[PDB]
Amino acid sequence: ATAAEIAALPRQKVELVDPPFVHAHSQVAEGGPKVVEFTMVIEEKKIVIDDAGTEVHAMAFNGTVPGPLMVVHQDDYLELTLINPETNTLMHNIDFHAATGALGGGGLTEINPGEKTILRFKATKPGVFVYHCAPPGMVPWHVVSGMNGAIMVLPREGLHDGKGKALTYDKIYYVGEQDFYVPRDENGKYKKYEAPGDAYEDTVKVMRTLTPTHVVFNGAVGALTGDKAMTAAVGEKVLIVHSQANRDTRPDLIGGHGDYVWATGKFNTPPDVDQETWFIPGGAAGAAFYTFQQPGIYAYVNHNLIEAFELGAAAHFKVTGEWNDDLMTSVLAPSGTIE
Amino acid sequence: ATAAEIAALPRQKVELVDPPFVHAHSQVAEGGPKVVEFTMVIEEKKIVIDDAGTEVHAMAFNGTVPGPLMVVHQDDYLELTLINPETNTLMHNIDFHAATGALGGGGLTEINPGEKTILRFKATKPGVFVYHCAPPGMVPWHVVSGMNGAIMVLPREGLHDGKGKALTYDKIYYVGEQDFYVPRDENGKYKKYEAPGDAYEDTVKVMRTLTPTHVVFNGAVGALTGDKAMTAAVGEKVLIVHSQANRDTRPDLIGGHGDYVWATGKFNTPPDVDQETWFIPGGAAGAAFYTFQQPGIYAYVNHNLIEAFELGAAAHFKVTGEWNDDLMTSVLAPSGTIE
Amino acid sequence: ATAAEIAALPRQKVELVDPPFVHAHSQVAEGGPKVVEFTMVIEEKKIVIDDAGTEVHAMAFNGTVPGPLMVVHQDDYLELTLINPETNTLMHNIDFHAATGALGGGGLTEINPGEKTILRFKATKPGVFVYHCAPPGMVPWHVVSGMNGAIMVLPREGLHDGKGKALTYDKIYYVGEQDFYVPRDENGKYKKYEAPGDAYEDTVKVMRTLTPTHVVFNGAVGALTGDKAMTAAVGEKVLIVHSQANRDTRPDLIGGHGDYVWATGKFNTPPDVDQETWFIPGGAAGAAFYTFQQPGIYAYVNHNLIEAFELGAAAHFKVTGEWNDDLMTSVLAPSGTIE
Ligand SMILES: [Cu+2]
Ligand SMILES: [Cu+2]
Ligand SMILES: [Cu+2]
Ligand SMILES: [Cu+2]
Ligand SMILES: [Cu+2]
Ligand SMILES: [Cu+2]
Repeated sequence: ATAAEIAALPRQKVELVDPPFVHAHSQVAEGGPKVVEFTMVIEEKKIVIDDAGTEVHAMAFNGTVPGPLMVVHQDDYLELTLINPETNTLMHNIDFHAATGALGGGGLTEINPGEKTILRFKATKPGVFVYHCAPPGMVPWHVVSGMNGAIMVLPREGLHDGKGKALTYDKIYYVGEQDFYVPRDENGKYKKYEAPGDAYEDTVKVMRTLTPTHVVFNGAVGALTGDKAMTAAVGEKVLIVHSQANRDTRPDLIGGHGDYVWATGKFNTPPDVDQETWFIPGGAAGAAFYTFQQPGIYAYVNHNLIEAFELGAAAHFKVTGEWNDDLMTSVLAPSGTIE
Repeated sequence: ATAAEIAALPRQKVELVDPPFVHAHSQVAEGGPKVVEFTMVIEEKKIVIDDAGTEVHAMAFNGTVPGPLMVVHQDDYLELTLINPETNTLMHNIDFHAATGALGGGGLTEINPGEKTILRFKATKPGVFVYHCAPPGMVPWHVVSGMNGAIMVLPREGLHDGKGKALTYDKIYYVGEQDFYVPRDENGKYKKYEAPGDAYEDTVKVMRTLTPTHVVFNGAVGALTGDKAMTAAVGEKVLIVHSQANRDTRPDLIGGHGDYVWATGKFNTPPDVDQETWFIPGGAAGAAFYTFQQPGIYAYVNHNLIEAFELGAAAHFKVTGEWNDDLMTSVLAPSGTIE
Repeated sequence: ATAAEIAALPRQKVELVDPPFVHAHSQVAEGGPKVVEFTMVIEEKKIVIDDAGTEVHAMAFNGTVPGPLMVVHQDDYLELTLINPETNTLMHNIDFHAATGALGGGGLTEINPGEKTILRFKATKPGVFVYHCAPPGMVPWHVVSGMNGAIMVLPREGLHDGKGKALTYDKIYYVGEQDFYVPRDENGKYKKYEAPGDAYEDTVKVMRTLTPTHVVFNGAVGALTGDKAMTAAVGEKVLIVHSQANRDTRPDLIGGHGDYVWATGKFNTPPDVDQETWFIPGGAAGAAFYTFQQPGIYAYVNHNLIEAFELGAAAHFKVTGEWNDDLMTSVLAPSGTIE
């Protein structure tokens, strides 16, 4: 398309919402291609990632970890206004794996504190894609400090299964998984720092052991458990978007399954079906579609159970509805053996 | 199905056998849905996992690591009687990834020493699935202490390749891969403990380094080598079921291939073909089908060669038959260069 | 085929070239099956793997790490002459994952210094396959010392996408990824040794931590960056072969995508499409096909960004051509926020 053609396309401004929720959108595209505008501010701030008061200097898109999920349709243009406040201390940029050229946009979006930039790219490929900050020479540090998220480029005709059958979800949640590498003092206690830069050296040596100290969903251990559990009802169709910008993960819905899973996250690649545990390599986003059949609590985890229950990668789903005894029943409840 | 309908279905009681063997079953289902009864006892006992006398307090279904493979057909009901002897010291339960609801059954099967429970669930999805103990608050510990296995839910019409061609195996073996995390004293020597609970704290800190001390097949280094090698003959079709309840693995049959591989372990997802090394994420089971064409010894390994040959993840297949020189021949046997 | 039939087949001798380049070949097979002869010498030599002067005693096929890529077509016979010079100190052999029988050929090719052997095998399965040295009792050590490479068995009719469409590449590059485990003294400085064998013990204990000290492409940090960047032009179709004989990797072309990816590396398994990051398990080779649409520098990395930018797994592609503003444009270049 020529510049004049792109300029005459209708524009839509979107208000981003905090994860795990997603901004309003239509699954089946309404009309022709559009220019969809998003605005994100970068916040460098301290966040507590566990119940022991462990602090980390996060670098967050819109103040959250992960950054929000942006949704567009194939062949729409995504136009991002990215702002780095004058109160921040580092240069940041953004690389959209959904984009083509200039290191995903990272080469055209380097902004220092007090600057802003506007980048536009055509969403030519459908699927879920990771986006993350990637400043030359400090790439892994910004990513493992939480500066990453994901976008979803829906096919214009909505989601479909392997054989053309339409798949419409009632709800969608975005689970961003993050590996943190927090330094510990000579006593095995987590260290705290005044400013982001002061933690760099120590963090890098923890990073080189390739063993995270924490692995969490939505920025903190237990962030999506208890009162913050994700919800659904029996009969509802849910799409769960999962991203990991740096490290492998293996999602599994305990008590349920992955009816249709685009483990690689690309909609033109047929989904795998009836999955128990799927695999998302570091540097990618994946999506699973499931229709709940039983009520109760479900645990959604990284199925390396140590990472899930010892490091923090575990979330809850609270589902309402009626129990189905055909699918599962307790014939004899736990009781003492009668001698 | 109503309760009265399930009650009128024919019942079949199955006697489980120790891995790597599998109980007798038919590939193509005989008739309509059935209620298939299995019984498993939980044994807490010390096992030696290597040739250095290294001991571990295993928590084993039917006394083996892995627990046995249970086989049913799609839409059959699996009814398990689970028993926790009064001589055990911990509460245990079971989560079937093949099941729908109540955390895979874990929420309905918590039994203390001296108790039993009976759980029934409909096997709605075909494929190989992991099952494991998962007590609230102590999930990874029971899993890495060996309390896991797998089940196979065969399609009613038997196995088929991507394009409807029937696949009938002559033999089937179940390889359970286990990651152990054994504590070491100040001298680098493995520690021993009186009771399961006494090893908990030390084991947990080894678990957090995410680096196992041992990675074995059938519960011990060399468990499936030498005289215990799995067997086959040239021309025979073999199905190899592989499970890993907590950690990723990458199976590879050295000297052979994976003609058809359901790496994700789900039969409704077409198999990948002609595989050299496949990948099974932690929290899943996979299956590979191969027709032997050459006699001799084959090594079946986790292809991270350090885990295979240094940590213990290596097994043997001894195959009888005649050598095929068309496929491979030594034109010039190793000999001194003639100067 | 009988011996007389194989003996009457035409023969072709191939001169191997150093990675990342590949020897001349035709994508679509010219005529019938052939016997393709390759010759490789084994070199035990010291190589420097980073800019800090870190040395390693490599064991290299044809003196390079990885060894060269050999190309044949399905049903051709590959006949390898393998030579172990009298000046080497260890016995070596070779296991072709592309081969059937005798541990991939390893059981028929054990040669001591001063010996040679000739092995022939029929390339029955199409795809990219790893090959590596595997001497009994010292398998992982030879592999992580660099003795591995890959071969490509092209379908006789050339590459095709999932639905029969022909895929013809203009260029092909072979990226061999290697994990090294270099011992460090009491001061955290890399140790040096006189002979291969003298480093064995120390290396093995680093290997058991399963954490490499370096992860590189083409044998050294930065080996494929700067002036040694791989090249292409906008509009050109490139096939990138990637292998990892021992450890998992997750390739990603920063700024681009994987239009068609045989992540498992087997051509009879349909490719995944529009990939951002794909996964190649240790013990396998994979291939990605991409058509460049934008000029500039691209980074090709293992997308665990710590392994890429801290450990060495990063390469460059320099692409010439004209920028396409439809795909991506800087609407507002980084500039100060106007207050
Ligand atoms: Cu940043
Ligand atoms: Cu589980
Ligand atoms: Cu238990
Ligand atoms: Cu191998
Ligand atoms: Cu060697
Ligand atoms: Cu990236």
